[PDB]
Amino acid sequence: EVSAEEIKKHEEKWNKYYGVNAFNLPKELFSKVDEKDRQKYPYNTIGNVFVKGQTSATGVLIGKNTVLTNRHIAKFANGDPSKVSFRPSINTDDNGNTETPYGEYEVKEILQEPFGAGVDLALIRLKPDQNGVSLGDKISPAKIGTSNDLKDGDKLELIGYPFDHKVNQMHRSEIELTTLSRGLRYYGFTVPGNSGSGIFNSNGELVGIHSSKVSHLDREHQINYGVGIGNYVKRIINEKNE
Repeated sequence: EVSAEEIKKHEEKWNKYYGVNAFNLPKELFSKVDEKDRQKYPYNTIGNVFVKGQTSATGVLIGKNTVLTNRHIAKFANGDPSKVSFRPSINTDDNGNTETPYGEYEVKEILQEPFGAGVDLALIRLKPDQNGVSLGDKISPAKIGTSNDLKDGDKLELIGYPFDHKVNQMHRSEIELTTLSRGLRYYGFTVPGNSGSGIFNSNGELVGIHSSKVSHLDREHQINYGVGIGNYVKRIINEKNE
């Protein structure tokens, strides 16, 4: 069991992200990635994983034709790659104008649970464009780091598409790691659409992928949970990346 002191601490810290309207969140904690930044690394590695009539989430380009996202997102496709589309750096303004600078990419294959059914990560293999140009030729894939040296209290950047907040508008959320004993857990503002968001360190390395919110400390508290790029995940990525 946890002390009331620890709970209050958690509540107060969690309150900084959800105690106020997402729109009234301090820029330091949550902000829209501007047009110019969206064209720079690591932001340009982030894309919208779109499962028609099912869900709209996030994915990270980690290979020439490979997108890393959550298994729970990939499951919505039911193994049908034709139901999934990847829209890198997509942006829909508040007036409905949608831009896809690198086009929309078709999915050739879905590796639903290559890291195990208990690891919330999936690999999406994309088709190149109509001219045989891979997305990874147009944009440099994310540099894959490691979650091995991450420490409680570390601050990182989570980049993705908070669909539930704003449709197709890339946002960055500063997250703060907490109890790492049980996987990647952190404070930060996220919404379901953030599933699959990339977690980057200052060196621009991808160290984790956001998954969802899970109970924390007790049954009535929450924390964000992500899948860190640990030893096994890194091994499988090196094995199946393309």
